[PDB]
Amino acid sequence: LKSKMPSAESDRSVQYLGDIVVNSMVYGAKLFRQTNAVIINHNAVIPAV
Amino acid sequence: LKSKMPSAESDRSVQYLGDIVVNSMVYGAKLFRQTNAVIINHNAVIPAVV
Repeated sequence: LKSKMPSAESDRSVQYLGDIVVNSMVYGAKLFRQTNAVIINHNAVIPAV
Repeated sequence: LKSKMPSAESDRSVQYLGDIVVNSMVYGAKLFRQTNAVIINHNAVIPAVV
């Protein structure tokens, strides 16, 4: 769920004499359908061809 | 003494990603003439009428 695309806001810090830039995003991830995904657990052994 | 009526100033804080608004007022109060005021101390009863 996308509430805010990654965007840049810049401001001036006179007391530090610089530009402060903040890139922000607002989102939420969840499982939509509990039937469309399967996960398989295996090992990292590479068999010999 | 009415030095400054309430006025509001706004600013943007990028560290906290927000808007800061401050409303301020400047004044002073004193008793001018020590003879022009009287205070009456009564109670909060509604008198029995009729």
